[PDB]
Amino acid sequence: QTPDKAKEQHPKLETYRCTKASGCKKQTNYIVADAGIHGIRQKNGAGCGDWGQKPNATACPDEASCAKNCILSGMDSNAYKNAGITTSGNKLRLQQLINNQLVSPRVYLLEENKKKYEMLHLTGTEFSFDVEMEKLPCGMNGALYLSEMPQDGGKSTSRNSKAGAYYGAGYCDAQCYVTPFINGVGNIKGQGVCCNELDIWEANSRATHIAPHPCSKPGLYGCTGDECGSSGICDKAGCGWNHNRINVTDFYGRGKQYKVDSTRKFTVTSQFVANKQGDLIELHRHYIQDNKVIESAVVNISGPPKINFINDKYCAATGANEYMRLGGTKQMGDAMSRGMVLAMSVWWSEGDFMAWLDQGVAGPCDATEGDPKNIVKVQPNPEVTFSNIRIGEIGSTSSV
Ligand SMILES: CCC(=O)OCC(O)(O)CCO[C@@H]1O[C@H](CO)[C@@H](O)[C@H](O)[C@H]1O
Ligand SMILES: *[C@@H]1O[C@H](CO)[C@@H](O)[C@H](O)[C@H]1NC(C)=O
Repeated sequence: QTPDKAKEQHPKLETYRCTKASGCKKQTNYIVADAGIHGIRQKNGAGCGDWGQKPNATACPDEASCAKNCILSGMDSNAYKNAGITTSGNKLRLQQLINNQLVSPRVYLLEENKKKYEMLHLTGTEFSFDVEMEKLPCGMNGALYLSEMPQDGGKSTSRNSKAGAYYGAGYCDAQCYVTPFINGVGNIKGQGVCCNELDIWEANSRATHIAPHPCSKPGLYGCTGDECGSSGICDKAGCGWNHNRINVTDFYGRGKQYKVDSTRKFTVTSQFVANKQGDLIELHRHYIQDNKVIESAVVNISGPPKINFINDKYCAATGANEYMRLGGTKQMGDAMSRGMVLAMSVWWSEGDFMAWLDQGVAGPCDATEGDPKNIVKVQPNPEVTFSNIRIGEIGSTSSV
């Protein structure tokens, strides 16, 4: 699409860079809503296409026409607020609903100059963040993850591509979903929009999940036919880590009965260990709450290696067959080393109700409480706050 001339006012977010030698130094970053949350429209008000499909055929018969007819609207600070997105010092608040309107934001982290996504190179390094989960019931997903999005939002791939990173274009993930726009241009051939994805955090107050999703094509790839499916170029399922699934059901939850109490603030630390050739070999996690380090628990079922972190062996032993076929942890690390965009979002699901996150072997939610119509009766205004984001050397981003 073509951005209009309204003033874009990206919420400021302070983040930190850390070294064992000198501590953590503050720096200024900016937050951007997804291109589609800005509002993409024809001049008569019709949309330029729904999620899951090619762009409207009459506004977008080809790429040049799509860019002419599909206008993206600038977002001022009120627009951000009404989109459920606000910041304060090092905090980012994401709200699911504003005045009974579903807003379910998804945002990206911008460098200080605002023209580029702050690309993160996490293989060999550590990432820490604090989070407040109290207001997310069964069926919700408050998410922190990375995707291998183009830093410029797709601008250099086409003279028709105008939005860039300034307007939040170029989103991709390992689900290879068909979106109306791709690389800031109309998705004329209806290709699935793919890229390597690192799900650091996917959660509600009842269950948490971690999942690397490697893909066999580097950067953002437009898939067709069998490329987009279950035997395709991307690992849809991911290689998952959920305490409930490895039978440690008292690790994470609401209240004093859990080692990590989801009703009060806590720190999440992720360490991406590499070997001497610079390949990622394992993903670790620990927590800090009330000033005390809390270690992740060992696998408590038979089969998988008795460890508390992710590696290829664990993934093969827990059935992550597409993950191993597509290159496994190494392939994940290769995308992490090239650089990836940080994304933060809040959402729910009308189909499966997020059952894979928090039902049956994944957690304590029944079959229907996580339906959006029941979610709002447990918590009228589901929201999540991510803050204090610190990146850098292993051992330097958090501590007691
Ligand atoms: C490699 C990273 C990867 O695949 O990450 C992506 C995900 O795992 O979070 C998959 C879900 O993403 C969520 O999908 C729904 C549509 O289903 C959106 O409305 C939310 O904004 C979005 O964050
Ligand atoms: C596609 O755009 C055309 C033209 O403006 C409009 O007539 C049509 O109704 C649109 N389709 C949808 C589903 O909005």
